[PDB]
Amino acid sequence: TKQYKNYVNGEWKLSENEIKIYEPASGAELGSVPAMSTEEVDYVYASAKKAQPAWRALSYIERAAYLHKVADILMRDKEKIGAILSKEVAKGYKSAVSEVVRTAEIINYAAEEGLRMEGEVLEGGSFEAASKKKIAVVRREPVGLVLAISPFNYPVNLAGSKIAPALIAGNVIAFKPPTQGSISGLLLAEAFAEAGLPAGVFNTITGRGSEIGDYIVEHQAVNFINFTGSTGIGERIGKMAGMRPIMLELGGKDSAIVLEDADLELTAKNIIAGAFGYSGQRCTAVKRVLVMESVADELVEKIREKVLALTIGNPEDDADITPLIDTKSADYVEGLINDANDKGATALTEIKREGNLICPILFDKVTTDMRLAWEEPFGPVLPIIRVTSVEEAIEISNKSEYGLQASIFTNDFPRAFGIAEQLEVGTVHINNKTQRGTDNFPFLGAKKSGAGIQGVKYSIEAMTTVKSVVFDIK
Amino acid sequence: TKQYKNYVNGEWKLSENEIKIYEPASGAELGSVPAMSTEEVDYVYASAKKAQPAWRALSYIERAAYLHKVADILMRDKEKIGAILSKEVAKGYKSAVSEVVRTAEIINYAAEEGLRMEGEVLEGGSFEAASKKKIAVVRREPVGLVLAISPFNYPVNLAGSKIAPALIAGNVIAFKPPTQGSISGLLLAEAFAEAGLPAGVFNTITGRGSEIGDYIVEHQAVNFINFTGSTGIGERIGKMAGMRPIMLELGGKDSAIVLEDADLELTAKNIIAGAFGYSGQRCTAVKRVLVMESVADELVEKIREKVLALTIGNPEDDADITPLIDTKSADYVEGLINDANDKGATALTEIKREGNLICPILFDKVTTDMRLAWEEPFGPVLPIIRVTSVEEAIEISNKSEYGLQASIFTNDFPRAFGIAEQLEVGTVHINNKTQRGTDNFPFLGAKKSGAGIQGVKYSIEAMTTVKSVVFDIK
Amino acid sequence: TKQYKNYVNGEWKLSENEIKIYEPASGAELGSVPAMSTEEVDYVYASAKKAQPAWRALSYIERAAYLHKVADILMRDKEKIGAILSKEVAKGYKSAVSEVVRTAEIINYAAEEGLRMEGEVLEGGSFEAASKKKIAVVRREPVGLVLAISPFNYPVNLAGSKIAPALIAGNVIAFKPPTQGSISGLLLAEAFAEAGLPAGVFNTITGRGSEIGDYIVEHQAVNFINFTGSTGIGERIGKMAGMRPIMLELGGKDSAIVLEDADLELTAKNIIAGAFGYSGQRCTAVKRVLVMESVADELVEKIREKVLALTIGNPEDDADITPLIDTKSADYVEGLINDANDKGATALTEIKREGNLICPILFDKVTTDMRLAWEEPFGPVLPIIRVTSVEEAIEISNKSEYGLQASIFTNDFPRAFGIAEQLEVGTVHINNKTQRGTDNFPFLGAKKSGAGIQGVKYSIEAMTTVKSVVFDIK
Amino acid sequence: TKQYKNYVNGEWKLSENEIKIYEPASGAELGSVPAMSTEEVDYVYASAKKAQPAWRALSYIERAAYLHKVADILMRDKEKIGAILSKEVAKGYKSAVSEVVRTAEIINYAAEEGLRMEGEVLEGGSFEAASKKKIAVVRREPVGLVLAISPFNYPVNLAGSKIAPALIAGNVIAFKPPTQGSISGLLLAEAFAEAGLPAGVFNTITGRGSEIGDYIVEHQAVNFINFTGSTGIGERIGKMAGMRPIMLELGGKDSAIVLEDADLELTAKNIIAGAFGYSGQRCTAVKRVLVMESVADELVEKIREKVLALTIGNPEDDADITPLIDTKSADYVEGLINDANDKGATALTEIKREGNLICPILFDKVTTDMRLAWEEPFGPVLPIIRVTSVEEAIEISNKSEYGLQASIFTNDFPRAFGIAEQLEVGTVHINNKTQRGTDNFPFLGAKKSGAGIQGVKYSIEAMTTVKSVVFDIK
Ligand SMILES: NC(=O)c1ccc[n+]([C@@H]2O[C@H](COP(=O)([O-])OP(=O)(O)OC[C@H]3O[C@@H](n4cnc5c(N)ncnc54)[C@H](OP(=O)(O)O)[C@@H]3O)[C@@H](O)[C@H]2O)c1
Ligand SMILES: NC(=O)c1ccc[n+]([C@@H]2O[C@H](COP(=O)([O-])OP(=O)(O)OC[C@H]3O[C@@H](n4cnc5c(N)ncnc54)[C@H](OP(=O)(O)O)[C@@H]3O)[C@@H](O)[C@H]2O)c1
Ligand SMILES: NC(=O)c1ccc[n+]([C@@H]2O[C@H](COP(=O)([O-])OP(=O)(O)OC[C@H]3O[C@@H](n4cnc5c(N)ncnc54)[C@H](OP(=O)(O)O)[C@@H]3O)[C@@H](O)[C@H]2O)c1
Repeated sequence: TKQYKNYVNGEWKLSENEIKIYEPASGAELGSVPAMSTEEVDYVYASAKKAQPAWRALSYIERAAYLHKVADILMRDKEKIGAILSKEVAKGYKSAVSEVVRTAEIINYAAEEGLRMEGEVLEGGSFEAASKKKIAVVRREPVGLVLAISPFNYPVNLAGSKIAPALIAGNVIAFKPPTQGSISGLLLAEAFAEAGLPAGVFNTITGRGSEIGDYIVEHQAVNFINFTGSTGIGERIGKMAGMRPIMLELGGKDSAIVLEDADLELTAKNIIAGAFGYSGQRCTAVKRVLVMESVADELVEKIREKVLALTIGNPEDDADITPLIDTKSADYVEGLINDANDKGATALTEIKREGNLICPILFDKVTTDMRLAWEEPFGPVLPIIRVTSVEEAIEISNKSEYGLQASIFTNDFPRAFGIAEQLEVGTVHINNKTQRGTDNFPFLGAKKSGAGIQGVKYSIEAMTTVKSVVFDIK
Repeated sequence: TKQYKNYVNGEWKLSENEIKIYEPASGAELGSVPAMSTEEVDYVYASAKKAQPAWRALSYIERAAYLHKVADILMRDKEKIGAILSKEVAKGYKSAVSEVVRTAEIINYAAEEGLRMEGEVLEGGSFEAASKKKIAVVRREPVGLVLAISPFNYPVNLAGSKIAPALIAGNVIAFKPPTQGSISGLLLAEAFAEAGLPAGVFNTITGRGSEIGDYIVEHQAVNFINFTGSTGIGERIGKMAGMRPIMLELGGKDSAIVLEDADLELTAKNIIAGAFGYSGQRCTAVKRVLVMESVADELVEKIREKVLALTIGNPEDDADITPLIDTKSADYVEGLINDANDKGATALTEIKREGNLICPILFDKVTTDMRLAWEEPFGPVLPIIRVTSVEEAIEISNKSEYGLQASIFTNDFPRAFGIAEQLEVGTVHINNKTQRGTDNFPFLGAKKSGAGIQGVKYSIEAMTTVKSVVFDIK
Repeated sequence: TKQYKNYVNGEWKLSENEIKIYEPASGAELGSVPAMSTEEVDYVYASAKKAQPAWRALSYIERAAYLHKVADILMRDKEKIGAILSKEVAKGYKSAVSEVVRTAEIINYAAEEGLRMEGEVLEGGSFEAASKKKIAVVRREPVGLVLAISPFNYPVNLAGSKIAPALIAGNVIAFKPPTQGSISGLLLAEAFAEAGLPAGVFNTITGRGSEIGDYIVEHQAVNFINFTGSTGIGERIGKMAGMRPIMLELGGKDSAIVLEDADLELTAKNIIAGAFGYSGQRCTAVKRVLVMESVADELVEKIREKVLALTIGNPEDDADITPLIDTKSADYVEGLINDANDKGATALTEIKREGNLICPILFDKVTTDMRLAWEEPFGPVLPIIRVTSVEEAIEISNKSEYGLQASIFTNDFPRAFGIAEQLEVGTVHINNKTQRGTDNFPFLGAKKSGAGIQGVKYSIEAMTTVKSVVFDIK
Repeated sequence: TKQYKNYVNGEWKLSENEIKIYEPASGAELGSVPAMSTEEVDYVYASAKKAQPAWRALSYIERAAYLHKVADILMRDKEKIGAILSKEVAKGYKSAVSEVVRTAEIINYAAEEGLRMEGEVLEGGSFEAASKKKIAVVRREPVGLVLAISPFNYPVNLAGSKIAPALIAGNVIAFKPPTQGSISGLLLAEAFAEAGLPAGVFNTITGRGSEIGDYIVEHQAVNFINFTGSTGIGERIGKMAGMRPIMLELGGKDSAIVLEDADLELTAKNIIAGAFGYSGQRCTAVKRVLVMESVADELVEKIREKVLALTIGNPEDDADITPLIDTKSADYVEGLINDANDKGATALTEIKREGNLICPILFDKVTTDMRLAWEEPFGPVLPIIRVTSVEEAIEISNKSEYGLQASIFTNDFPRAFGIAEQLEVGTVHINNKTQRGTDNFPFLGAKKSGAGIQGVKYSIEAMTTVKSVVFDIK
């Protein structure tokens, strides 16, 4: 079998055991990845803590140059990495190549953002005359060893979104990709290896999170945990973190509030784009439409027609709708579809599943009584919930324990801004679908959608600390 | 008995049960405080979540005006509050009045700092040309309901340091003082009552943390936990917080590194000041001296003479050394004193204890083998540890699991700055004893000394979130 | 005669000559103000440069406390100062009292903003690895002696808007009010006297700007010139300043662009409010309406009716329209009214003048061929210019050499934001009349409307410099 | 003759007249540069104003990409450009190549700094409750057409230091190099031509500043003037600028204050380095030593020995001391040398001049009575002025009308910081010679040394304005 290895302390290492990866669309074996032992995890961490001081001792610009090299390498090999990524997570080929490209972009942005974090000089005289000669020189510092964990839908992108901001500031990294997507995670590891960062600065970990995950997170050598994945695991990590700092990017159930003065055609296209992207396997995605009854029939018919225009098929054919990541996922979605249907929702699209490929389905007349109204499906299923007032829309929206983003389709901005203030979310997009879009922008979620604020600059600030040196001037 | 009441939803409330408070120096009953039931805790929280929206709806300036009123009231009644505080925690009278004064100051500072937190407008064109018409309007928002918990040595000051920054930003408060110091905490509550903040915006909780503490922290109505106290409880809270945000100010074992070119007299006075303040019952306090052998004998003799000049007695007499907060504390300190002595340390001061009053004691020749070298005593005991190199001083320093602050006494600044970079602490004071000093300055601890960065501006930033609204310009 | 005196170096001083002030509405003598000699100007300046070092030596908080005292005094005596201000510049009584109140507010805000200006610590390693041990500690510093000059329509408010930001930062002040409004300027001086600022820190100058103005500005002892007044004098000062820093707030001819989807009633009320405030004697005031022909007739009739509802009379009666500041002004306005009329504009309101009181007049069908379309009148005359496209509105708008503010009345925000980007002005108000409104907001003008950016924070930044101290860490 | 051309609106243009350039060391003709007519100046400006809108319409990243191309090209041709620059201004070859390299660096830094300038969102509720629904979205904007003028000692570097920061923000450029150094200025122009920026965005102007200088500055099409050169011309421009914004980098007479606890050897080397660099033809250069009498003899002898180790000769031989830019300059320096000598100063080095090459000379016993103590020579002549107290050193220092930078050599930092506060300069270097060093650091001068604050970030902020859009949220 094609056995991939972990990058540990400047070397590539296999383990006594391996995990075989298959393509979610065909079942074909892709290769295997190591199933690390806790002793091997200990060595990755011991390696990193050892290398940190010297990494931190480099100049900011030297660290940015290393990262620029990594990004340059990713661009060079984007078709290579993209071909395997496409196969490993059953995501269209072109979009797979786009993930790699977006990764290089965030690595290059974090590299230039990080060498520009400034410190402050504060005056004691601002607080008390007696301390007017006392000044504080405050400068940032790395937290130490950061553990980064990416999800299956963006194993590379959502790894680089953590690695670059961490490294530029002087921290060292321990990266653990998702098992289904670990081969791609190791292909990214190759770029860091070629760029030539000092041994121990960047390392990878592989094994089933359901088996060594608690171990790698509870390990006291870990100073910070940056995670992207399910709410349930985030809750776990939040506790396993203790008083240690963390950044969680969890579930989302983004709602699209459509008022009566919205451009329905523009609204229909955005909802379709955000709802069915990557078969609905996106955290920031319109997962429920709360529309005003008076415009609902018209919006729904447009959405209905558009759903029928989506392509369905294999990743290599760049189909809009591809097979879900695994059988358990497709089964879970089916149960949501069933609960809705059996409960009276109106399926405006055919319910059909072949293997783990579920055709896109539009559900009208969904009520707050159906599971599909609240639970994140992570499949191509979109519920339409008709409301009779903006206040109800807000009520139903905020009712969710999720609060990533939201879209408001209307032409009344001052009103749209008033609504946005009440929406318990991180970002509100006016007349656009939701998105992490433009990584210089803050990215955070409310309630059980996460902890911490991301976006390049915020990530950097979050994974650094401060060192205040106070003295008196004579 | 003089029964104090909790301030809940605009009203003062007693509970079926009470807890009687005594003066640590005389044993005299001071009065009693309610022992709230979990049902009463639920009502405090339900009251606050209900009042939050309307409080958040006020203008920043309106909220600052309320807070300026509270501070003004504290200044007016500073002798009143200070007389009881002095008695409740056996701290000198004048210093007790100073705590109240310092509280008013931080309340007034946080009030003016909070109405000056600005948002940002970001450009999509910074990241990608295609999103050049996309801009992000980012504005801050409260986290919701904040639970504040102060320690016994600063029940008022270290409560106000949490309440003001929280309220100015729109958050609502649930304040729980320490049982020994709860009467004073309710005297501060009186100021918020007189200032007239809306019912539910500010409330207090009382009962033994060892009994209802886990309950008030685990309560899902709580959105943020700001705590000041022991490491053990902080660890607890860190876990009980889940993925919820928290700010912990825990233990410290501040070291004073004395190089060979230090002004020994100036060094001796600072160490004495920071080491014996409030009988060593201060978190930011020189708790261990790591001095260069060649200057050790001279520094120790000065410190020895100065220790003998300290006054010992009752809080009402403004004595330097007053009785420790309680019997268990005095006993714990005595064991530290004993371990050191039996192990060979050189007591340069008489070991004497009367009741819970422990005379100040200087220990020379302390080794890393004695408990006193590592454990936070919270008593008037100072260990002197002689080193033979700056590298050893740093080694022994960083060896502690504590990392609040540190002092470096030397006349070589560039070198002092190089050392400060290696010291695993929050703040490094050059030629001054450690201190939270000047609240506009950041205040944080490394390792097990805490989580989060305080100081007025940082507190505010920490207890707020962000709301990003993205739209496109045509 | 009631002879007012200048506050010079802690003392009040008369001059050999005086200038008698009369009430613009009745002609009644108000008192007299000194007509300083250049030698007296030299002493004010010598006094200030002498006092600066010690003022700069105070703590920020000490300087903010002085300013808070001044504001508190202004609030106490607001009816007193307002009664004379109302009489000196023929402005309604209540609005006069409001000027004083607004002054206290900006003095208090600048006081709290100034003790919060922070410095920076920069890394050489951001630019070059070789300089990675080199850090820069950058801290702000006063420019020195600032000369402040207020206009007749806001002699107190627009003096305090310069004095407070200057003083908080450590600068010393030389204040020169307008001759017509100098008595009120000296009443403000009284507040600084009572607050007890050190001798020389704050002083006043009086005499006709047309006679000693060039002298006080060209004086080399002056380090910065902050001026509010006419464009012609601003141009002058710009040149007399040399390479010295200045801040000019000059003329304005604010346009109100009314698109076809505007709420005409809300638009009509805002235009009326901003156009006729203080008889049109305001810099930030809608001075020309560029409306879409299709909605023009309707908007004009509303505006016509509202103009007729305005009150006309004496300041003491709080009339909307009061007598203009002087005869030359009323004559100038009349000529504008005449040029328009003789040229064919449609006067929808009666042309009437009594003394120097000019009734409000609305002119429809104004063309770019009439003086009234371009020249700032500073009288109750409003021209309506009908356009046929948004592009023409922008063309005609930007055609003016003035660029203070602008209002856009429309319900299309993305479009409104696109237009705002093309308008050559400082601030663009959407669905509101123009205004300096909320002093924490930036206030600046484009083209010949000024130099520099104001608003509290910006004023402070503008009247301070930086001191960079660079050293290497070993 | 080799006739260079100006880059105007995407094309290279000669003029009817030309100016022949010769090498200051050999007299050899280097080529010729156009002597533009005012009509040609008008076309350069008309071209730029025409191209600005579309340049401003590009995305920030697109503009940074153009600039990165220019820098990359400069690096590629650094030996080429450096060979001619070395010959045109008689500066060593390797240092000439270093100027080009440093230019690319500042162009690349400004490019990444500029796409990271953020805007702000301000709340009306911070100032008044009534405006709590009113928010201000403040975004930066270019000033328009910027006129950049570099000096002869850094025609390329100090051109790029103005061009890049200007362009990245959306401004267009009109660049005018010094006549002696115009050929090199046009070689830089070639890089902007090859990078392919749109026609009109970047253009050059050539002709004698003494003949067309006033014209190009007074031209109303110019929105901002960024100049580096003599104080006399800066004064001129300051006036010709009117109320228009400008940035002036003028003369300097940097002093090196040497206290009694300084490391004399380290001090001697720095003074030599900063004083004799480029034959003393540097603005930021130790131009006068104010040393404590007790350490003066020792410091002077060290400096004396080192001066004798400096190399003297031709630029191509990379000599330390090369021929001065021109005859008038050498004559001027000679007069300073003469005034000092005839007045009693002690020349510790031989006074010798061949052609325009003046050997380095050290003058001890200089007094405040000699011209050399105050006037900027721009030649290899260093005066030593012995003082008897730190207070006198400060007095004599601040006595100069110059205030660029200063060095303080001492081991007492708190004291050094106190002195730095009193020194009327832009930057104070502790134990290092003065320097513009590390372009991310602020660079400004006090008194007659300039106007405005430079350093990448500050340059960008200085050549941009703000556009505030205010609306209310419903
Ligand atoms: N908000 C955002 O920014 C964001 C972005 C994209 C996706 N997501 C969310 O992610 C979910 C889909 O991703 P997923 O199914 O890959 O998530 P998941 O099941 O929570 O797992 C994601 C990652 O966590 C690991 N993991 C599992 N148990 C762990 C343990 N206790 N300790 C440490 N790590 C552990 C996995 O390793 P294994 O693969 O071996 O189990 C993997 O690296 C959705 O909820 C979606 O909304 C969030
Ligand atoms: N780092 C800093 O900024 C800072 C400042 C000052 C002091 N300190 C630290 O605080 C300690 C001394 O103060 P302390 O003895 O008051 O600390 P503590 O015994 O840890 O208790 C602190 C506070 O926690 C409450 N509490 C106890 N257990 C609880 C639990 N189960 N869950 C939630 N709340 C509970 C207490 O109420 P009850 O009294 O009813 O238990 C009290 O208000 C030292 O370790 C010291 O250095 C830290
Ligand atoms: N942009 C803004 O924020 C702002 C605000 C309000 C008004 N304005 C503008 O100001 C004008 C109306 O105000 P105004 O009549 O007070 O203006 P002005 O006649 O130009 O005078 C302004 C001030 O300058 C003084 N002065 C006259 N000549 C001077 C000189 N050569 N040197 C130094 N000072 C001199 C005056 O004292 P004397 O009384 O002795 O002449 C007065 O204090 C209008 O054009 C208006 O739009 C601008």
